Amino acid sequence: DYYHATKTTIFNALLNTIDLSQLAQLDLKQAGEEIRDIVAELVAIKNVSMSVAEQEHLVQDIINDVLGYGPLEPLLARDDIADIMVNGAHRVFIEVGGKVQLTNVRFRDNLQLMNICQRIVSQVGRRVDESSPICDARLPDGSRVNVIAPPLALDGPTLTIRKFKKDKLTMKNLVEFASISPEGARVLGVIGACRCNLVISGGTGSGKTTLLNTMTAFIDPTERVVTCEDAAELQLQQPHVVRLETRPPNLEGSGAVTMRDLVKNCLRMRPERIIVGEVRGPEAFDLLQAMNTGHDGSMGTLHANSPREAISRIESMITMGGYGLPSKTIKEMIVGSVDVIIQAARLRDGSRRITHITEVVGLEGDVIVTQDLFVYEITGEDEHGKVVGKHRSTGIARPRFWDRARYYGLERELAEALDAAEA
Amino acid sequence: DYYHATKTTIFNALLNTIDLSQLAQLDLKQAGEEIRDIVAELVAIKNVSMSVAEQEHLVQDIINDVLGYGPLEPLLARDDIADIMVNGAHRVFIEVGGKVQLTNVRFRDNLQLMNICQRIVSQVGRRVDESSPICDARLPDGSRVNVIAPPLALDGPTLTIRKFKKDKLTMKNLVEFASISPEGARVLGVIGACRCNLVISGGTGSGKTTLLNTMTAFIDPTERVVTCEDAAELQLQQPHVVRLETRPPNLEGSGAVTMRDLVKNCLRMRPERIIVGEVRGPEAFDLLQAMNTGHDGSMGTLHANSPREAISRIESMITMGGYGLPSKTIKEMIVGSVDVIIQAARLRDGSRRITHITEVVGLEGDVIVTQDLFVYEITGEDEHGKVVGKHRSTGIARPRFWDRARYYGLERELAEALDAAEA
Repeated sequence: DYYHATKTTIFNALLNTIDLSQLAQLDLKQAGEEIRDIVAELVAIKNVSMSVAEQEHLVQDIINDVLGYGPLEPLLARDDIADIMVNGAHRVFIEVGGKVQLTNVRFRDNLQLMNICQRIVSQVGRRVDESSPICDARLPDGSRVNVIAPPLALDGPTLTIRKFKKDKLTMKNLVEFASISPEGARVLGVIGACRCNLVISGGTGSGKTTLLNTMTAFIDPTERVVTCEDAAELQLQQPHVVRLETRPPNLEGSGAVTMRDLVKNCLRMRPERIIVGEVRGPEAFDLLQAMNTGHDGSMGTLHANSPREAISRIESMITMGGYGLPSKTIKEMIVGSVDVIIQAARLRDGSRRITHITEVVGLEGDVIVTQDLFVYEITGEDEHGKVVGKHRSTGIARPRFWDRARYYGLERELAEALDAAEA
Repeated sequence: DYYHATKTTIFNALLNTIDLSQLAQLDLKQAGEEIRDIVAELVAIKNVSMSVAEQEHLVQDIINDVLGYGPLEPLLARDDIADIMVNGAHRVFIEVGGKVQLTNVRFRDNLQLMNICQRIVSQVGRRVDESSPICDARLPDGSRVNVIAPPLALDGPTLTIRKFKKDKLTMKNLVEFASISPEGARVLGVIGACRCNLVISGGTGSGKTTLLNTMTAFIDPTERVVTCEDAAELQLQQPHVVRLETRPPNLEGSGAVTMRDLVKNCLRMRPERIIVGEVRGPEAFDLLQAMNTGHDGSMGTLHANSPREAISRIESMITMGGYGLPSKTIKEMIVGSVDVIIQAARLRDGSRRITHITEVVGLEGDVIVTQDLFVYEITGEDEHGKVVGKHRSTGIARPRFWDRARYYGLERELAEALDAAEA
């Protein structure tokens, strides 16, 4: 029980010796030396029941007070903590492998929590305050963070940090997990190896990136690939790969490298596939040009619920780009570029599936035409609590991209898969 | 093996003797002499397995390290190497006639390579660094260099050097290799020198620029041609050629000269032709002015599949400018300006052919009319699967541009070619 009182006393001693009002003096290393020295002196002269390990913990606590995260660190250090939920200054919950509970860890004042949030979002050039009270971000270490500000959240700031995890699913494993039936697996293998301009839509918490990695695992080795990401998540398994990443705006908000610029420059490096981590703004435009001007195989992910919404969102982005294009031109361009859309989503019971495998057919006036090959038609739910479905097939005798399949001589296997699935 | 260690020892000896800070001290010949002598002496001062030939080779390597481009030079010195792609420090890809191969070449570290890239891009006044990590410029010798710095990239410095090809086909190659029969070839040759406007439409990868270059090959030498392009690709032999190029906008967002401004200005240089590299923005309207106000002989290229689709695209472009023109005056303008719309396409099988040599006849009501002279019809397939067809002339007697061709005494040749086609 001596931890809290002894810590308060030691903090007061350090402040009397070197107080935070002395900012710009006793810098990183100077602090790491002087604070530790004063802590050791206080422990020696001032009797404290804390041990050498406890002395080091108190030293680190003072260091945190100086430039720290706050009391999150003793939590983050663990591994069983799979989620950290703040919900104001007076509460911190955690999930521990299936169970969830409250914790006897708290903040002092909403200033402390607010400052900690501002700092942790400043780690990746993000700032949350009374002007932009919402901030979502992904820290470099891999885990994701979200924060809401006082003006909206009536309980002061609210913050959530989700533990990082690794999937690295493979197409041979997806079939066992019942994500896609084997006929679908072969069809997708053909669609991936055949350099088809596709777009992997997905809904909230659907898990697109895993699917995108699983699909790009089909590319032929020699092809010079080029990605454009914001977090460095993927793991390509090909020899000839070039990676990239944007650089957010500096503290002054200047000299930023938006994904648009990365794409516009990747257009000039002689790439064969321009994979993209996600689509957020007018960069879609450039990517669509890459989909069209002889870079056949470009992938990409955007946040949409169903394909006939994904198309509308693409059009809305292009319009927002501020180019002045009439809508009909945008529809013509999309119909020309895109070739396949794989819409994956999470059903009610929490599973993950692939609900649609659609092909853009053409334009007829002001309506785009789609010919969904597959649809995960829901059939029911079992007594054990998990939904049941089946991968029905519309069984089109010859999909649009048949020509490509021919050019690579893989058409026969695709035909076999269709025949099996058509029945 | 021992070349690495011997080179390391000799390089340390050279730095001790002459430091890179001594640049311009012991000027180029002076360096090649003094450093060579120092290396020769250190060969005996410090024992090494290198013989006299080894001494000379290591002297050359030291010289290249002092000023040279390093292991790039053995490649860049060659001619049968098209593109060089450097990712990281332990990977360099070279393109050799339509294929990529991974080099056995290496480097020392990433900072080495980054300084080398800075040297390479210094030649055009540009600068690449952590503050402007994107560089794209045309080296004076003609090649095009694009470099992305490791602040954006991950594996290391990203470098792409694209060499200017010198192999651009003439009509002879196209005719001989199943692109156009001696009928269409001679018709196009008559169309070229006859100073007839035209708008070459093309499909994805249909190879528009090659056709455009071949057509321009026939232009009259004594005409003041004034190209315009987004990136140097055309190659003309006429004595009188002014070449212009757009300037891509910089990251800061200022100092950009688009194709529109360039054509606006080319209208005021007393030209006698205009050859636009590709017509994408609204610049089409200005180009049409050149087709109209006594600059007969303009050209262009645009993206489309069907000549009617090409004309629809041109109307869309003209409307994009927002000048407020109605929808009928645009059609009047396009009917009075254009005089040939050639369509070249890529066969489904994986080969290219020239398809349409359509013209523009007039405006009947509110729709444009065409009188397609030549065509290419898909008979079927061979035992191997390649598409086959025939180049056919519909048999028109006096084309619209015939009157114009009357001036240049080509009429007899055109009549003869069409007659031979009709036979």
